[PDB]
Formats: sequence, structure tokens, C-alpha cells
Amino acid sequence: VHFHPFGGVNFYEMDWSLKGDLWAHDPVIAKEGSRWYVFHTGSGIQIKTSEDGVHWENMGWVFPSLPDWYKQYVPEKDEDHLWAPDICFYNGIYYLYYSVSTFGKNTSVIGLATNQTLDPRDPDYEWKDMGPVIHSTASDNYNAIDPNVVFDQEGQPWLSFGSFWSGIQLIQLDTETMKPAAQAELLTIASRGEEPNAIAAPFIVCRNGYYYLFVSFDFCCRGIESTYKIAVGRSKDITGPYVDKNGVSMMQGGGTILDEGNDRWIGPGHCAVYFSGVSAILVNHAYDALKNGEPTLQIRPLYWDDEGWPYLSV
Ligand SMILES: OC[C@@H]1O[C@@H](OC[C@@H]2O[C@@H](OC[C@@H]3O[C@H](O)[C@H](O)[C@H]3O)[C@H](O)[C@H]2O)[C@H](O)[C@H]1O
Ligand SMILES: [Ca+2]
Repeated sequence: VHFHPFGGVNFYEMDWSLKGDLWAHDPVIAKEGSRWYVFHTGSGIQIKTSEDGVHWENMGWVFPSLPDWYKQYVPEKDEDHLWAPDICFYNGIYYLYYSVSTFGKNTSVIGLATNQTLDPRDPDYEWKDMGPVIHSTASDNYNAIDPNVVFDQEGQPWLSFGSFWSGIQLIQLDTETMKPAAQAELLTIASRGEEPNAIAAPFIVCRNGYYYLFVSFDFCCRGIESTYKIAVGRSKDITGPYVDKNGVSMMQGGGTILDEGNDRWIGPGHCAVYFSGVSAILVNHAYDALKNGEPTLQIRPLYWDDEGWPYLSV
């Protein structure tokens, strides 16, 4: 994946029993040179770095504070937390999308920050505030949070996002601005078909002509009472229709469960999928039943069966 490069590494031959600073919620990963980076929900977007991918250490944050334009979309937040960042590399620039919102509301906005590099040791390092990308108001039937960018095979960039309300959205982005055209159409591509509509954190990857939409089912943010589950569906075309192993549409509650968690790692959710050669990994957070339900970073190798469906190794 050109926008999610990982050099010459085989994820299947790596040790993924993490150590270090592992507190994380809604993580994504990137690798530049010999450094690994994890971005996740928190004050101005939290950052962690690693030399091997096993030992992680906190590495500050993207923004010192919240850009002033946030107030145009979200009531004064005594909170300085930015949610669910997404990272991709395009034309020598790193694009970091993130969310600004208030828990339980859809008065939200997805912003964009760019940088020439992820390494603060490099003089070119500077996270630039490139403003809002797309937003939602209380009157809209979608929620503008949980962004994820994916370039289809044709090299066309797309932004998927959404949490509750009508569900998962999809919209084309322009290659020049990496923001949707003013007239781009917003497409709904997945929904539990229930009320509330507990589906969020979309992440799309293309593998052998198929587009896989990974999403999070049910509830986050409740410690040991979280019920998050990772589900997946696929489509021949990026616009859909995405369907699960049973042929059921993801617009009607369809979705093949990849991980529902257990009594030790509660509600695994908000995943990210990355490739390297034939290997792949699944990244997400899960609540630690042994540590007061604290959100913990998880990275596991992700395999694929002969029928083309993903599955985490035992
Ligand atoms: O930091 C994690 C963050 O939260 C995830 O979604 C949780 C929030 O609740 C969602 O809506 C819950 C309820 O459903 C109805 O629509 C009610 O009106 C509403 O309160 C919101 O979309 C989220 O703010 C996100 O996936 C993740 O970014
Ligand atoms: Ca995400």
C-alpha cells in the first residue's frame, strides 16, 4: 500500500507481544525509516513511537491545543481531546485526519493536519493545521467523526467515516486538496439497521480486487462494560455494496465478526489494517479487565483464507 508503506518487513515473522506505554484508544500506525508511530485519541492527538514495534513509548502530541475554528462546529470543549486520528502518506506529505466532537452528539467536524515527516528530530517536522474537511450539525443524519482514507486501485482517494445516526459514510476526495469537492456526493455504505445504530470506526483496505470494510459494532467507552466487536464485509467496488460471508448487506446489519473479545480483553474495537508483502496486521484497542478496563493498544498478525476472508491467528 503506497499510502501505508512499511518497507521490507514481514509482519508474520514479528513479535507482537507489546511492552512499554500501551494506553491507547482508537489507534492507527505508520512507519517511516526505522521508526514506528502510533496516533490515537487524546489531548491534541497522542503519539507513541517505537524502534521495533514491540516496545512503545509516548512521544508527545500533534497539536499543543485546539485550533480556533473548532468552535464553529462544536460548543466550547473544556476537553482538549481530539478523536480517532487516521494517517496516510501521499506525495511526500503525511496526512493526519482526526475528529473534533462531544460525546453523544453529532455536532462534529473532521480536521486535517499535515507534516513533511513523522520524526521530530528532522528539521522539516511541523504539524500544520490545514483546517476542517467535512462536518455534521444536529440537523444532519450522519456523524462526522472516525475518518479513514483509502486510495482505490485507480489511485482515487476516498474518505470513509461515521458513527451512529445513519451509519458509515463515503465520499470522494480531490488529490490536490485531499478534501472532498464542494459538490461530491455523500454515500451511506453501512448500517446496523437498528436504533441506535451502533456501527462506527470504518477502515477500508483493498486486497486482490476486493475492498474490505472493517467497522466496529456496538459500544466503546464503558471500561469493562464495553461491547465493541470488530466486523468485516467486502465489495468488488469501493462504493459497494459491501456484504459479509453470508451474503448479507452491511447496510442491513451484515458483517462477519473478526473478534468479539473475551473476559480478559474486553470489547476490542476501532481497528486499522496494514499490509507488507503477503503479511498483514490488525491494530485496535481493547479494555483491560485486569487493569480497571483501561484501553490498551493491541497489534496482531492478520491472515487470510483461501476464500479471501481475513482472520486473526490463534
Ligand atoms: O473516543 C472514542 C469515540 O467514541 C466513539 O463513539 C462514541 C460516541 O457515541 C456515539 O453516539 C452514541 C449515541 O447514539 C445515539 O446516536 C445518541 O444520540 C448518541 O448519544 C457518538 O457517535 C460518539 O461520540 C467513536 O467511534 C470514537 O471516535
Ligand atoms: Ca479509525
